[PDB]
Amino acid sequence: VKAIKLKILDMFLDPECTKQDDNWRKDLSTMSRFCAEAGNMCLRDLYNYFSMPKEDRISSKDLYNAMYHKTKLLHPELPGKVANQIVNHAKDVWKRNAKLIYRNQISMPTYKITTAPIRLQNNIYKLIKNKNKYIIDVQLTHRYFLVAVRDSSTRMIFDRIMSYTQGQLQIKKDHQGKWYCIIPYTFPTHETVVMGVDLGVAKAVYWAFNSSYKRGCIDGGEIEHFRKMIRARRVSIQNQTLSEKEKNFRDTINHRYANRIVEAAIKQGCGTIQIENLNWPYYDLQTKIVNKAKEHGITVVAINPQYTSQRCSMCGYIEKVFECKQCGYGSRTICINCRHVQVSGDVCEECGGIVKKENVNADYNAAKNISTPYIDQIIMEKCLELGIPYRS
Amino acid sequence: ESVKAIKLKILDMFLDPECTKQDDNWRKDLSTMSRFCAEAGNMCLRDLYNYFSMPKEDRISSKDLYNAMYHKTKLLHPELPGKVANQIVNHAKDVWKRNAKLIYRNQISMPTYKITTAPIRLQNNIYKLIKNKNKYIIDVQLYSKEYSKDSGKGTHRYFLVAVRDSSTRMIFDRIMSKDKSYTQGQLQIKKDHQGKWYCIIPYTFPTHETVLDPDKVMGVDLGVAKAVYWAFNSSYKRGCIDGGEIEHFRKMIRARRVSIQNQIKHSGDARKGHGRKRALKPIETLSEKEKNFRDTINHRYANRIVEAAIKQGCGTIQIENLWPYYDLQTKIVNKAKEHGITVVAINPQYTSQRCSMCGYIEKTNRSSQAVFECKQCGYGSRNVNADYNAAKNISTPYIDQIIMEKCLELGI
DNA sequence: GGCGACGTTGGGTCAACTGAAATAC
DNA sequence: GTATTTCT
RNA sequence: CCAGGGCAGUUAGGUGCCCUAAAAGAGCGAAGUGGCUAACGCUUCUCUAACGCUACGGCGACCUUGGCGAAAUGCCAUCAAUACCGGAUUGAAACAGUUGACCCAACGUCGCC
Ligand SMILES: [Zn+2]
Ligand SMILES: [Zn+2]
Ligand SMILES: [Zn+2]
Repeated sequence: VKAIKLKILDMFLDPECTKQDDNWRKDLSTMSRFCAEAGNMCLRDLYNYFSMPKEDRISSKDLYNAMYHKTKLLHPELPGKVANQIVNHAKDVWKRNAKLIYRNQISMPTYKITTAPIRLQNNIYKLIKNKNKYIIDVQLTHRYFLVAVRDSSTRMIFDRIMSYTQGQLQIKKDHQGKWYCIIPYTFPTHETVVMGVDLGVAKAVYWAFNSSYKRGCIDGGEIEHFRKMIRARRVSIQNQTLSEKEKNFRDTINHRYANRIVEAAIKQGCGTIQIENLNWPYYDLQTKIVNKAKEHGITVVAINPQYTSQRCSMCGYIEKVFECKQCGYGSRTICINCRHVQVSGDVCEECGGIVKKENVNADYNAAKNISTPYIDQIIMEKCLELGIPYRS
Repeated sequence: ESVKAIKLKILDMFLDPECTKQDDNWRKDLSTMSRFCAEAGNMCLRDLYNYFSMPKEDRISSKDLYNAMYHKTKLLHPELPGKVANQIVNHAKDVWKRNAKLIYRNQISMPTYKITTAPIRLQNNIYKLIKNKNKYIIDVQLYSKEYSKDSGKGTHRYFLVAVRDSSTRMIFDRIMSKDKSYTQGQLQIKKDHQGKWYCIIPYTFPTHETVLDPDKVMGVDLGVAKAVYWAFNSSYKRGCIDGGEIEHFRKMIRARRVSIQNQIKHSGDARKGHGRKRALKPIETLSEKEKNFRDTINHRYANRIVEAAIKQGCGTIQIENLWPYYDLQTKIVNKAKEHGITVVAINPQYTSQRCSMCGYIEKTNRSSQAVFECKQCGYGSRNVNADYNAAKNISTPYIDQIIMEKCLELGI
């Protein structure tokens, strides 16, 4: 369900990342091929068992023991934990695909090298952190493999799992031979009760969170297509109901957007709505978002839509894709893991993570500025200093 | 000998030779038949996998395996006639023999026929192309005799295909009678993403006996932005064609698909609560717009490449070894095969760097891509395009050997 | 926006096939 | 002749 | 900036007519993810809109042209469009198609910065 892919660098016999295990890629490839072959063999055994009549068949526990014995005999190099995980995963995939098998919607499920991971239980994998290096401590004595995190979110998740409950660790491969270390995790469930929303012309709404980098844009292809359809049909009628249909669509499209905004607010734990204030019935949308957010107890606050798109989110600079000249927010390239600006390059010097060019849209910047708590005070303390007048 | 296909859309299905009586639910009948064919192919592939995965000592003869697979295909779906059954088994065996080595190496997930829009395969013996008045009818045998006895409807289903093109009419009437006559092939009933059904007739036809000199060879250069440029080795004449909206159509189709897909997050209560197909129903129209625009553009480019060789008598076409470049190359090698023009594949390594006139190798020519000027001989100094230079370079026969010989002496 | 899991669809490559004799009804 | 099981 | 579709054999662009709040509404069911239930980018899913004539069976339904081409530079005539002013500009087609496999990309839900 919830898992993170971690790029691998090398394999070390010791946990200090000093002595590298030579030819570890070939050993891991042979291990994955053995895992795939054993999984295919035990899936064929499952198909043979379930294809036979139920009365003339062995018990389920006997079948699992026989599959485990066959997996151990066919590839003795596979350790017991990995073989048991292969057997369990084959049993699960057969449980999920037996109806497709016997309705012949799919052929025999098999594990290619890409989709056949070295499945390992959580009781044998330990996530340790050592300075910038991240080390997995699986027991295949116990091998320690370098893990290169490439995002700030993946670092926080990895640290939380090290100190979230780990799932069934998977080690897949790719076309180029790159091994991916995918660590599933589980979390306690706990529902929660500040954000903002910008508004353009055809971009519809955009929202950002005050404390989280979560983004979401309502790509108003629906609204644009509806407007084009109404205009074209009106032109055709003139050349040769529409107004009422357009009015009712505008009356119901705010309910869809208000529902989406309320769902996004409830998700990720947000309990306050600081939305903007007023070709389209924006007052209807404001009323709908005020009424629909009150069902969950989220207060809606209306703020002036002045100097919100022009303001920079990072530094607060005001000037007449958005890129303020003070810090170069739009044009800068930053590492995800460290958020330190670099001139160029897709690899960070401080972290070695992914460096992504900032795709800061104007709508998202306006939404994040609107999401700032106490926008009136922070805009009176800035616009008045720069001499730019605003209506209050 | 060459082979092409005649894809004819099905207007309606009938149970009479005169098409007086039609099946009121013929579309769902075709969908059921295609699903049954896909299921039979899946079970045949599963049987092949369980057979070849077992040790050879614990195996029945492969002939007995084929017989057992055919019998299980005929008994699991009694509606499938014998010809459809053996065609399905043959196609499953072909897929297995093409993927067997990688299956043994466990580098391939076991092949699975997609139930949606699955093809229905029929041997050439049963289905007969007939022409009753202006109606074009295919006497497809899609029902077994047991199903005919059980239901009361005849084994033969008359598919009223749409043959409204002059060339399509000519090929239909050429394959209708054997008397240069066309030979029928494995009929295929396959559905498009929209929901239309096609009866595809792959016909084997004799290679055209056009007198083309094999000495004259024409090279084909595939650039990055410049689509294709061709030149002749024996004649200074040449030609070229580039892509107008070559990637713009793909970009706009993908942008529209992304915009429509993102709308489900704020769509109505129906798309969000009636399955994935109900959610991708608006996307279904965009299922093959750019995929089929790939074929339309590549057909046009390959047609001009083969026509240029035919007009100038060039009996050979050179193609560099790799936008779908390989799809264009395949269309070229299949359209030229119709006209009897052999295609030779060569390595395009250092082809652009080598001068088309003197054959010398250079490294500074990589920077200048708008035009080609050879510093040593001065062929372009005394204007020659870089694409034209590469085309003329690859026009001459045995270019890989020349590149290997020249690179060893100098230029690596 | 991205880092991913699951899933699907939607673009590519790439390679082969695109029956016939015999046989029961 | 027609459809089916088989063989390549 | 005059959108998406349906028919016109396929595709792409038009085109002749029609439909559109299909970027839309609903129903059976449990093959799966979720908590025996049905929330789900839940389903072998299905229904939901579309050319003219018909004597209700069926019929018909258009264009992407021909050459010169030491070359995406264009020219000659011919067609269609222009929200440009009878001219100018723009575009001017071919059809080999199914399969499976692999790759990449995109998107839906979910977890998180
Ligand atoms: Zn700034
Ligand atoms: Zn960094
Ligand atoms: Zn030269």
